Amino acid sequence: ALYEDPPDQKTSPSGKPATLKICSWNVDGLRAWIKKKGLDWVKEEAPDILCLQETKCSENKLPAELQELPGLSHQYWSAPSDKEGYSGVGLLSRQAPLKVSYGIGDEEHDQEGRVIVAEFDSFVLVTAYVPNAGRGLVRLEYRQRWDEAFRKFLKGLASRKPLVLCGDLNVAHEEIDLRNPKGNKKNAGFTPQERQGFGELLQAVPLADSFRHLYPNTPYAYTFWTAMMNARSKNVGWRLDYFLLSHSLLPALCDSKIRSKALGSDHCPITLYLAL
DNA sequence: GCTGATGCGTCGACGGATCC
DNA sequence: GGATCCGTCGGACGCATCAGC
Repeated sequence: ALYEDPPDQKTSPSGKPATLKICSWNVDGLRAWIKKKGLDWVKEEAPDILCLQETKCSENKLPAELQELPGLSHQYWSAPSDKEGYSGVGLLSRQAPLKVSYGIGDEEHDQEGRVIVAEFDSFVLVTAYVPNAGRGLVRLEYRQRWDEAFRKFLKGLASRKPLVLCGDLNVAHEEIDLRNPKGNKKNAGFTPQERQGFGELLQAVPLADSFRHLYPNTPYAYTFWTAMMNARSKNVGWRLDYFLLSHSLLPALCDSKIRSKALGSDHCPITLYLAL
């Protein structure tokens, strides 16, 4: 029922040590999260790259603390065009990315502030906040439109350069990736359609599920728990937040964590260790 | 202009039907 | 009544907007 994450494995299968520490994290409000001491946690995790989801902040109103980070000088933000207070991703890197695109190059799917590409010397990092399917599955057909457009996008981008996809992808792939699989076959985030899109993306590109690639049988491994019904303490959660790697990066994979003791948000941080 | 009130977006506990 | 399968619904958040001062 409860979960304890394994010790950090900082050496690749080949014995090579880790060189990249990417940490992604849905903050459920960037200003509330900072008020909840989120960055004191981040400073201790000391990532090379910090990716953020559901910032719900405009580049104007960013808190000041976001400056007091001397290890992640290069910070790239992203918000919905229409209206304040929704969605919105961030990406903070220690070193300057060669390039920084935004969105998946598709007018329909870029208005909401969900995707940030970031090209590096040996790979490209995409951090995402995939559109939720919504209560009542009222936004479910949008999400399918998006799934295929995002699959097609990333497939292309992994042609050109090894791909690291991370962030809240808002589906739980298998029954194992959530606490209550049956009572949610029709909930946003575990529909047949959401689950098959992900499965399709996993192999069409192709991408590997960093965590389940090293811990393919370990359940109760959760990145999100709801805040209505005591779920986090009881460990009733979903695995909504991923690291998907091109198979080329698989020999470089040291470990993939789920830092479940870190509060600040209804999600918890997930860290990737890649030896590049 | 300030301040709370109400809203929008983001599911597991409970109870009722059913076959045994 | 007890096991399973399914349907509804109160309820927590962080944000914005808006009515009432």
